[PDB]
Amino acid sequence: LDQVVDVPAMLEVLEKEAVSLSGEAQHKLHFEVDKSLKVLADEDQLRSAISNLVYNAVKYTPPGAQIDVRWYRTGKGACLEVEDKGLAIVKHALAHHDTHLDIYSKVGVGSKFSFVLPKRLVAK
Repeated sequence: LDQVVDVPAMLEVLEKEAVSLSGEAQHKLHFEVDKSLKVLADEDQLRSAISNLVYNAVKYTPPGAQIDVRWYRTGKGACLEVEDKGLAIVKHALAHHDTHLDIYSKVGVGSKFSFVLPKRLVAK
């Protein structure tokens, strides 16, 4: 509450951090970001939640693996997804924004880390 977090700007910085972290592993990082979507949130907690999801996917996918990061509007609020083909800080950061970390796996196909922030936190 009480502060608008520019997630698009956050995600642009996080992209460079993720390519830097990947280094010569040359992960194919892909960011689909609604640049108009900002949220009312605690910047420190939200940066930590999103950053740790992206770093984790870089560390647990083989070199050259494809990683999709998405930031978009649902009907129910703002959705962050990290999908491929140190979660305590994520869980608690999200809990302070009244949301849960969701994890979906299709075994043998890939996994998706995602969360939806409540719609009262969408900024206009």
